[PDB]
Amino acid sequence: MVIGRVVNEMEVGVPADDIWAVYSSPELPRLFVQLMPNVYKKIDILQGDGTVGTVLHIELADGIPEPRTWKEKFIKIDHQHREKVVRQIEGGFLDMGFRVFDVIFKIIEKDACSCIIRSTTAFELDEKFENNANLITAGNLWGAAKAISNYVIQNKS
Amino acid sequence: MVIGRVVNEMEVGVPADDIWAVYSSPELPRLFVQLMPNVYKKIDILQGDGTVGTVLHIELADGIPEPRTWKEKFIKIDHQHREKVVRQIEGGFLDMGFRVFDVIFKIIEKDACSCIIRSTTAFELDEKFENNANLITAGNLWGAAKAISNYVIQNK
Repeated sequence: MVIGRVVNEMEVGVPADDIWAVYSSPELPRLFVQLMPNVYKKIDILQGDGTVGTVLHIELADGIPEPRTWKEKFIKIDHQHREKVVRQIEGGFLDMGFRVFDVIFKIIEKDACSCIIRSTTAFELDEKFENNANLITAGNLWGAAKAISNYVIQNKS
Repeated sequence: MVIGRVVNEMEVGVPADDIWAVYSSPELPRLFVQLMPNVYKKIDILQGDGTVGTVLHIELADGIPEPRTWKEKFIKIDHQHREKVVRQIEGGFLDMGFRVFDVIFKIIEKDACSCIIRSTTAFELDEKFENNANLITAGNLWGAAKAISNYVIQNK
């Protein structure tokens, strides 16, 4: 099997708690559609109150390369460590040879007034489909870090 | 800056020493061209004997996306930890907003007869070129892992 991860890190000049408050917020499914229309077309909440166990249905914008639709589940929201794990559970990359497809957001304290958004995409991929690993790029989830940090910064202004 | 890395891991049923012996070998530049001509068209040794400080000039095969040419340098060959670090020093991704562009091969012993090839591509990228992060994909260097593992396995 192909075991793989991509990671990017964004430094943000606000405290970690202020960024984690939004990444962990159950309102995030709405903010993705609201703030990133070129990425997220429609997100439905299928089950749950926004805490662990919540299931979403994702539809990406027209013309974005496949996969554009899937169901995902919030499987970890660790407030201690400011780490959120979201796992695809139906469709999406699971129909393209991936046996596991996780996205992990970790908000790292840099100092009292700045933090790092670490966005990890981690997967296990059938070797018969190894070329699909090239669909996963080091820029994955950077746009979301940019949109969420911008939302927090400008609202403080 | 964009701080970023991609990593893939291949399990291989031979001892770590046998895989590290080839990844760390100064013959590796020749094996890349010999075994993967669809990727590496030409690799010249510009300076050095294969140890730390050795500089190579890479030309990728036609049809591979830009950037196709660069110079790189072996900046670490850690035999104790089985880790090799190769840094681009001219051209390559340095012409596309990347300020640091490293490739790291680490051979991880699992048990006496099996290991993991961990191939990491790690970079720092200017945010004016932040979209160029999408040029770096999770499959990077997987083909080299296939070629070297096969070379070691079949030769045993």
